[PDB]
Amino acid sequence: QEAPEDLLERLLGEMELELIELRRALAQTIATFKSTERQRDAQQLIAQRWYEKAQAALDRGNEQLAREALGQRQSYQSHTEALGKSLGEQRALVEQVRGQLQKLERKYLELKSQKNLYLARLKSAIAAQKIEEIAGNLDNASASSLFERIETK
Amino acid sequence: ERKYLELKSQKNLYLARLKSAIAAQKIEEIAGNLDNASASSLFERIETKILELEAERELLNPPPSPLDKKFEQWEEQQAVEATLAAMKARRS
Amino acid sequence: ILELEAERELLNPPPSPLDKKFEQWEEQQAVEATLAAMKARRS
Amino acid sequence: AALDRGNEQLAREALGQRQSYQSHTEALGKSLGEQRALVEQVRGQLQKL
Amino acid sequence: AALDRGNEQLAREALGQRQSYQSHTEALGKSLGEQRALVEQVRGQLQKL
Repeated sequence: QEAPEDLLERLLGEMELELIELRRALAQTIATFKSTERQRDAQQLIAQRWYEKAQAALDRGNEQLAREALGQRQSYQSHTEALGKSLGEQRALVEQVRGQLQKLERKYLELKSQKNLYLARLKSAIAAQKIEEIAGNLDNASASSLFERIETK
Repeated sequence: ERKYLELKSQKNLYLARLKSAIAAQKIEEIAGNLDNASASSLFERIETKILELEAERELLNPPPSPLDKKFEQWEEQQAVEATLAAMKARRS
Repeated sequence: ILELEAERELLNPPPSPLDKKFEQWEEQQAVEATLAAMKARRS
Repeated sequence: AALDRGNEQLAREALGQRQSYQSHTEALGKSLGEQRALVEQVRGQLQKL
Repeated sequence: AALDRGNEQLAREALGQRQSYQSHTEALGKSLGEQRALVEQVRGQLQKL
């Protein structure tokens, strides 16, 4: 393997490439939600416009005109009722995924936090043994033997 | 026409969950490594290497025994007190 | 346009209905409390 | 001079505008105080050097 | 200033938000203390060397 500390950088780098991928993907979900929201608003306005004439049709006793008008309205209502309900469910998906995203960000940053604090102990360890490696030589008849052999000389 | 447009409507809304799913597992794929002794093993193996190296120093430089810790600690108290015994008496 | 505006919404989270309530609440006392001093200082 | 003579609604609108300036005022003023510690200590760092 | 004047429900929501920051605060604060022992001992390791 590579120096897995380098992988810890690139592997977190992969998350950086994919964290934005989730970031862009989530935005696409929101775009559809609002776009679908408008279609509901437009339909009810037409239904309201039909109502605005049903707000004046049965007046003066033209009931049969109102019956035909309201009959047309139900089509828009049936479109309105069906379209409106689909919007509500999508909210749970966008809300939870943002919570999924928000939870991940702290985990990634918190995960990255321990990277530097923990990597230091590795650097300390290599020096700790290596500094004591040849340091241990000059005592206890290893290079103290060089201190002692020439004393014997 | 409504069926086609309505059918096309779910295309984008539904396709998003696929893109979310691939990231969801993949982001948690290597994320799950660094915990639970997968790449936390990289977090732990080198901790064991840290344990490996520190033990080397302990053997090569034997730790002061609880005796010599007692010997050194004992003499300190008299050393401070005896020195302070002179000070509490010299310039009382 | 919907695509780009959503990007701003995510990158700059909208003030929640809570902080809209918090900010709106403090404004009324802020105006009233300041005007409370004015309706009393130079009544 | 606005609420004088009983023009309260004018004062309410005026004071409402003021808070914007105050909010600018309150935020701006605090940032000044902290910068003093930096300039004071660095001069001490310089003077000591 | 929230529960003042009797707006308790506002305070409940506010304090509920605070606990999240507190939970972040409590967890973050403890991690700092342990790191002190490592830096202190290693300096002693360095100084002795």
